[PDB]
Parts: sequence; C-alpha cells; structure tokens
Amino acid sequence: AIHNRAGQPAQQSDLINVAQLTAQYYVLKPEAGNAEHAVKFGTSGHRGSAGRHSFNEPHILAIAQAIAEERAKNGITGPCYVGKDTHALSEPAFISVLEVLAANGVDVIVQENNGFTPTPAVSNAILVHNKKGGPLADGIVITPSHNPPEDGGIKYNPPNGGPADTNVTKVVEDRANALLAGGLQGVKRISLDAAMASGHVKAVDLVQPFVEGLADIVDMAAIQKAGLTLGVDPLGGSGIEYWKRIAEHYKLNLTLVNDQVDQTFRFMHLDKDGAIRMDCSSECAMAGLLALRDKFDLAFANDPDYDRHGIVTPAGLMNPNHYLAVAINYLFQHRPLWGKDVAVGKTLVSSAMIDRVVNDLGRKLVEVPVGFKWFVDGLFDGSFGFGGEESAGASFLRFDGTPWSTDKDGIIMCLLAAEITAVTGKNPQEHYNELAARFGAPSYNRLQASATSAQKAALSKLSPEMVSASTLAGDPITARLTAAPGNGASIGGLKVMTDNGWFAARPSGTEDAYKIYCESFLGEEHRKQIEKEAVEIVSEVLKNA
Amino acid sequence: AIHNRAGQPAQQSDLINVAQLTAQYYVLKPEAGNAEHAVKFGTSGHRGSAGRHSFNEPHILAIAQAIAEERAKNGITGPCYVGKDTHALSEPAFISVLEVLAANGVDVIVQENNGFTPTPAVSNAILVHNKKGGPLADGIVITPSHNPPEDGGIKYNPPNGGPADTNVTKVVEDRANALLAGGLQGVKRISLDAAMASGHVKAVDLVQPFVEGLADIVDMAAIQKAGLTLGVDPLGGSGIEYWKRIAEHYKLNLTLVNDQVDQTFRFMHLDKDGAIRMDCSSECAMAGLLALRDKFDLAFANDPDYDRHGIVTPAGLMNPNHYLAVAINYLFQHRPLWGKDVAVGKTLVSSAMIDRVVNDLGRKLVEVPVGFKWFVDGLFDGSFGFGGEESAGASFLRFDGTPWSTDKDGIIMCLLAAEITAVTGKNPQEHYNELAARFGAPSYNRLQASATSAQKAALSKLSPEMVSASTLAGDPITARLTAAPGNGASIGGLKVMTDNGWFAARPSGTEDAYKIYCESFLGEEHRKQIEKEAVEIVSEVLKNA
Ligand SMILES: [Mg+2]
Ligand SMILES: [Mg+2]
Repeated sequence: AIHNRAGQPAQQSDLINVAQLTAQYYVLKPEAGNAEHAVKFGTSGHRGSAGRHSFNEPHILAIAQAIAEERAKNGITGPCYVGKDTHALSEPAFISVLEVLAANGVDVIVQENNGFTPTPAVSNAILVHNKKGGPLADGIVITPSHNPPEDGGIKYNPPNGGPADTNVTKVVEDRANALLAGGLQGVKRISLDAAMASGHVKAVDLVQPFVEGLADIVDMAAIQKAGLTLGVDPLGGSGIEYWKRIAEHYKLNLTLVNDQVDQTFRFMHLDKDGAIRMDCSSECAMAGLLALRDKFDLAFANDPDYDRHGIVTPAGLMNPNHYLAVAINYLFQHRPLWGKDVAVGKTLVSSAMIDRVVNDLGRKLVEVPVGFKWFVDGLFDGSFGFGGEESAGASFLRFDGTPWSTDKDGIIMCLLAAEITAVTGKNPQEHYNELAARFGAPSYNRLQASATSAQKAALSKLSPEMVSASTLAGDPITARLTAAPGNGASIGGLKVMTDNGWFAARPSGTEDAYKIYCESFLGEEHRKQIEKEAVEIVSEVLKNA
Repeated sequence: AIHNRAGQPAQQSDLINVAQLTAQYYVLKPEAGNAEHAVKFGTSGHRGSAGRHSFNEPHILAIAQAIAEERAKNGITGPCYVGKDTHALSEPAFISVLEVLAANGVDVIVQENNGFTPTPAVSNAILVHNKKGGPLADGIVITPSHNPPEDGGIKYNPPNGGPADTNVTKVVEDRANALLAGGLQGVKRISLDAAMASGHVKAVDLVQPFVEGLADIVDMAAIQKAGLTLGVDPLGGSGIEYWKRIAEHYKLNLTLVNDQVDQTFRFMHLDKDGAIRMDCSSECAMAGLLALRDKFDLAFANDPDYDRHGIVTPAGLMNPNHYLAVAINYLFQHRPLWGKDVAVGKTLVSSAMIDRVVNDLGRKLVEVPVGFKWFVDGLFDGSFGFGGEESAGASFLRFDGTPWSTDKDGIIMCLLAAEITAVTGKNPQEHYNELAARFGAPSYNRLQASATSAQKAALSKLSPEMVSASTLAGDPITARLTAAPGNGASIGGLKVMTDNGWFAARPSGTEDAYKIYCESFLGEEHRKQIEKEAVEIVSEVLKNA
C-alpha cells in the first residue's frame, strides 16, 4: 500500500478515453526504427498500448499472419478458438485476428454475441476438441491479463492447450517483425464482413460446455448441499457470465457483488501504486470485496483473463502461497482416482509449506523454475495432479486424472475453495491455520537491489560449487541449487536450502537488478538472518563480475 | 413514460461496447447504392452509427473534404474551430476531420488536452474571432446532440456562428455523397501524426474565454450576491468542465450532482422509450436530478452538445414552453440597452403566452416558421434580442445587444434562470405562475394522424383562402396563415388563430402523417373543441387528393 489513494475508488481523472484509444489502434503506427514499438511476443504473448504505438493494427495483423503460417507449418488443420477479455483494445485486436485468420483459410470458433472468454475456457475447449482424435484445434487469447485499461495483449495456445513455448513464440515474433519491416506486404486479409460470410468463422456458446464440465473436476454436489453463502467480485472480467451461469446451473447461493463491465474499469479501487489494475490477489484492488467479507462464508475474484484467483474469507484476502499449500493438502486426500504416481508441481520460489504438505502425504514433489510453462506437459499427460505459482495461478486434473485446462484456471481454483469449505466444514484460511499449527507459521519476504549489467549476467551463470557456504542462519545447508530438482531445468540463479529455511536469488527480467526470495519456518528474526546471509552470498559470488 | 423501465437506472444489458463500436467506424463501411447509408447532412448535420454503416470513416472523410472545399469557395480562409462532444464516435470523427482539414491546408483550432466543447462555445469562438475583422473563421461541431450512445454526428457553423443553412448543407451533402460514390478519390488526407506536425492544428483553451465572457451576457454579480444553493447534472456532456469553471471563477455555490464522463452513459436513467438519451427536457432522463431537487434553490442540466437546457426547481422539471415565456418576460424588462429596435423571435408552434407577454411589454413580436435557423440572422445583427424553440433550445444577446452565440446556448439559458431567481427573489416557475394569473393558464397539445404522401404534399401547398371557416371553437378567426407573419416565410402548413386559441397543422417530416399543434387560453375543454375543429378543417382542405 504505497500510494496515498491506494485502495480508494477510482475517480474520473483516473480514467481513459476508450473511443480515443481505440481510434489510436487504427490511426497510429509503430515508428520505423523504434525498438520500443516492435512486437515482443513471449510467454504471455505481446502486450502494449495503442497510445504508445505498441498495440496497433499493424502489430495484430502481423502477429495473426505469423500464427496462421506457423500453425499450418506445424500441421494444425482443425479450428482456432479465439477468445477475448474485456479490455478495450481486445475489440479491435479480435477483428484483426478474424480478418487475417479467415484470409489464411483458418477455421475460427468464437463466443457468440461478441461475448468474453477466459483463458482456461480456451484451454479447456482446445483439450476437449483434441480428445476427439481428429484435426487438431489450437487457440488465441486476446488479453493482457490484469494490466491497466489502456493495454492490450494477445497470446497463442497450441494443441496441448497450454501457453505456447519459445520454439513457437520466437518464430512468431521474428516473423511478425519481418512483416512490419516489410510494410505488411505478406499479410493476407479479408474484410470483417467477408470473414463472417466466408464460412470460416463459427460462433458458439463456449460457456455452457465449460460450466457443465465443472462437475467433472470440482465436487459441485457437495458445494450445493453445504448451502454456503458465496460472494464473487467478477472485477469486470472475461468470466463474469461464467459466474452467473455457474450460480444458475448449480443452484448456488452465489452473489455477484457488482456486475459492471466497463472498458474504463472505473468501478475499481486503485491498486497499491494508484493505478487501475484488476489484480485479484492485491488487497488494494480487492478493497471493494473485502469491505463485504463479513457477508460471505467465502468470496473470490479473478483477473480479467480468469486464469488467476483471489480467495476471501471473513478473515481477509488469503495469501496466494497459503492457499496453494491448502489446495494441495486437500486435493491429494480427496481425489482417490488419481494414481499413486500423480505428482505435485511447485515453482522454486513458492512456500516450503508445500514441501511439508507433500512429504506428509507421501506424494512426489516436482520443483520447477518459475513460469507455468513447466507444468503444461505434466498436466497434459496426467503426471502432475496440480501445478501452481505463488503469483495466484494454478490448475489441477479432472477427478479421473485427465486434464481440464493446461493453462492456469482461476475458476476451478475458486470453486475448489468452496469444495474445501463444504466437504470439510472449514474454510481454506482455517485449514492454513491448522497447517501453521502443525509445521510452524513460515515468514516469507522478497528483496530487490540493483546490479550492473555484467553482475546480472553473472548471476544466471553460477554453479553450485561457486557457493562455499555450509550453513545458513545457523542450520546446515541441505542443498545449493542452480537447477530445479524436479525437472533439472536451469534456475538462471541460485537457491540455498536448510531444513528450516531457504533463499533463492534470480536476476530481474526487466531491470538491471536481482531479487531474493526467502522464507523461514522459525519466524521473522530467523528470516532476517537468512536475508542478511543471502545478500552476503550473492555479493561474494558476483564480486568479480 | 411508455417503456416499463422508463426513468430507471440503465442496466449493464442496456450498454454499448464502446471499443467494438469505435472499431466498426474503421472496419465497416456504407453499402454502395444503399440510401440508408448515405450522407444525410441537414439542419443538424449528418448523424448515424458505425454499427448501422451510417457513421464510419468514409462518411467523415467525405464530409470534411466537402466542408474544406465549400468554405474555400465561400471566401473563408481563417481557422476552423473544431469541437467535439462526449459520444464515443466523436473521437474517431474528430481525428478524421483533422487529417482531412490539415491535408487541405486548413488551419484548425481545437480544445487542448483532447477536451470537449459545447456547440455555443464553437459559435461564440467564431463570433469573437470574426469581430477582429481578418480572414474569416468558421467551425465544426462533432455531436449528435442527445442521441443514444451508439450514435455520432457532425455539423458545420459558418462565419456568422450559426448552424449552416440549406444553401450550404445541401451542397456539402451532394459533394460528400459524390466523394463516397467516387471511392474517396478527391479526399485529401494525411496521417494524424502528419496533421499534428504540419502546424495546421493549434490547441487552445476555449473554456476560459467563454466562462469569463458570461459576465457580459448574464448578471453574474447578482447571482453571486444572492448566494443561492445551485445544482447541475452535467449529464456526462461536453460542458462538464464549463460548469466546474463557472462555479470556481464566479465563486458560486454550485454543485455537480455527478461528474461522470462515460461513453456508455451508464449513469443515465432510461428515457420514456427505454433508450439512453441525454435529453435535459425529458422527465424520465432527468430522474436522477429530479430525485435531488429538494437540495437546491434551482438546478440545471444540458444535452451533450450543451445547446439545450433543463430547468429544475423543487416543484420539478419546468415545461420548456413555459420557461421561454418567463425568459422573454424577464429579459425584455431587465435589458435596458436592448432598445425599440430589438425584437422578440418566436416560432409558429410556441405558446401564445409569448404573444401576450410581448404585447404587454410593448415590444415587437417576430413570428417565424418552425426551426432555429430563422433566428440566426436577427441574433447576428442585434435585431432579435431572443429566439427559442419548443424543444428547450434558445439564445439571446449580450447586455449591449451584440450577439453571444448565434447557435442555441444551453449554458446562458441555465444561468439566466439563476439570474432571474437572484434579481427577483422568485424562481422561473414562480414567474410562470404569475403569468398564468395575469393571462390564464393555456392548455397546449399535439395531435397526429396518418397522411398519404399526397395529402402531406397538399398540406404544404395551401393558401389562406382555402379555409372557409370564419370561427374556431366559438371565436371569430383573426388570422388564416400559410406564411409566418414575422418574416413572410412559407410555414409548409396552416395556422388558424382567434383571440383565445390557435392550431397549426404541418406534414410530418419523418412519417406518413400530419401533426396539429393546438392551444387555448380558455382551458382544456375549449382546447379539445379546437382539436375537433382542426381535424375537421384539415380533413376538409385535404378532402381534395
Ligand atoms: Mg491473468
Ligand atoms: Mg443539443
């Protein structure tokens, strides 16, 4: 809570001019020779804003062309599910995608009545389609997640239903930039009217199959029976009709605390930094729902692409790590059809409460570097029952151990909290309190500082031997890691562990800086000692960089 | 109220998708040969919606080109003041105008910071500019007035500051449609960036000079001294910053009841027909302010272009026709510099209360046909002190009898209500009560019935001798009119008068029907006898063909 208007309702002065920004998509163009305006198409696709010359018609035409080409080269001939969120720029982007996909002879499936579609609803659609064993489906999701109102995003999900990885994204990025440099000569395009008349664009209801399918992944009958008073802040996002449909279809006492869809997102409370950001895990952004927390047994919210979740109880907004540990602890004791081998995916900076829970359940922990990409294959083939990120995104398998969404799914994570409460009679925070009473209440913190460009490079080229420390804050070190133990993938940094605590140091992805994540099960003072020693270790190893 | 939800707050389901509509401006086009998609550029300019292929980039490019050409032909080489309202489609239309005007070498003056500008602010800017006597300025107002959120409009005001008349609009319309049929070949256009770099687009604050200028038309010192508690619903329109600046500059106890600017206009109460229409004279649309009316001595609202006014007191929303009479009766007794050479304008269908007031004051009444256009020249040369129309639009002179706005001005009409209240100690409704006591309370109504295109044609080609009746509802007929007595212009219908009442019949311009406006100073029963006989007279004079 840094900003002085953090947590306060947005004011008119905070808001964008939606129609102007949308005009800018068409009338402004990336600058020849300007790297800031180029396509940057990564793990979350390409994001930017029309007013900054970084999310405009030429970008989306170029990206859509590159995706059409790539998918064809990869032998994908089934439909492309194209979903969009509630950001303003998702509308012009969606149209550009249809124009180019249809021109390249791609069969596109869209939500009818220009509706909105969660990331996991695209993932789920792809998976359900491909299970049929015919021509392969893939998809595009037109969202910048929880970015502010002026931003747009677009990303690709290949036939395994998860985010595209760098083997695809880099080729797409280079191709799109080549097309921009070429004045879009290589872009094939037809008018929106022609695309709709072409037969290549099919409008369907994606909502009902997804909503009815939930019964195959969450215990909707136990939820119904419990008769809980449930609340949701849809945060003006892409799954607002999904929540309404879930309440209707499952006859739940589930109340939307507001039902606003507004491309200025003016209904939002401002985030910690005074911006309008639809972050379901942020206390400031969640101030609206938190002021009503006493009215519900359980409440929740989702970011605009509905791949992330925030869990509220009368006690407040749960810490996302705390919830992951509780979700895992519950699922692995309440999913008998999951094979003995089905494993638990965890990122290296997530809480070691996860480790403790997993060890207690006699289940395999597969620790991976940060990034949901590391869970996709294991969710897909059913070897990971669960994969989550401490950034409040996770997914888990259907009851029968087959995948539901291989991208993160905020809806199943929220409904899982309701299942937990219903089946056990205790909400997820009460469950966390019991974990803390059993194992101790860990103290977690993140630090950051500048590094020179050379130091930042050095930090990602360490070897365990470069670290001679044998103790960390009074305990014997049990591991010094530069690769994730679960999958052997490089951390691009360092993790050091003891039985009582750990730290991980990683370069920042966007600045010449590094971050240190650390956690102690002995408390605040012990954690502060870990911090001091982590900084000492990192300084020593980068001293010559 | 006709619609079940009239006067209710809009629901989400009532709202447009702003970015989609704005995208349609660019990606949809009018259908070649389809008259419904053609430019229709009349008294209010051209209005339509991008979603109906009637307000899209090609229309605006074509109209801007036609205006550039027409103004040059008419010897206008000073700047063009280009103002816009708060409708979504005003944003892309604004950009289109800039691109074409700059391409044509036209100097353009705009409100700084992409701000919004009332119709009368454009009119005033033109007049103030041209009083300096160099190259002539003109203007464009990008507004569809109070039309629903999905609509756009654009209209032209020549150097006399008033709405363009048919001698100009018909020519602009033909040229625009020729350009459309010609695939925009004769349209000169440069990019928005080029237009901004060209030096042809100058941004200024139009607000401050307008606000400071008000002291030369309304008695702001008297209003200040009275210390009234005033309220305003800006109705998310183009003058919202004007009301704020007025309050601050003149140190008034004037509160905005909301300060929303929202291209969905979701804050509105639904109009009589369930649409979202920003009509300041509609009780349904004004339900929000009316709910708050006990909080203020006097309150105001304006339609999005701020050329019309709504006057509220604790008794409710004033009937616009009543307010005109009150405005005239007050002004001509509180404007000593408007000598005997300054007349009162009145349209054909306005109340005969105006006749009574004007006679009582020993002033000249100039009765004109329906249409504000008939007041422009008289306002411009000072020979008309005031001219208003029944739909709550009017203007009047500065204190010294020179023009302020030759288009309708909502701001001066709202502030006049405050001046009346401050100077006299009686609000405008209280003044109407006194007029009713002096002259009787007239009973006014409008009737309509079906008419063949042929009967409507006959209706407009009548002569006084065709009305053989010598009495109307028991009184001798004192006038049988087919031309307006004040300026001799054809009325395109018939008006019959006695000392106690009158009716006027005109063909409908939008339906196969005729309309009869009727009023009696004897009361409702007498008015109904006037109706009966009017229908008989109309039937008779049209029994022909
Ligand atoms: Mg997200
Ligand atoms: Mg208007």
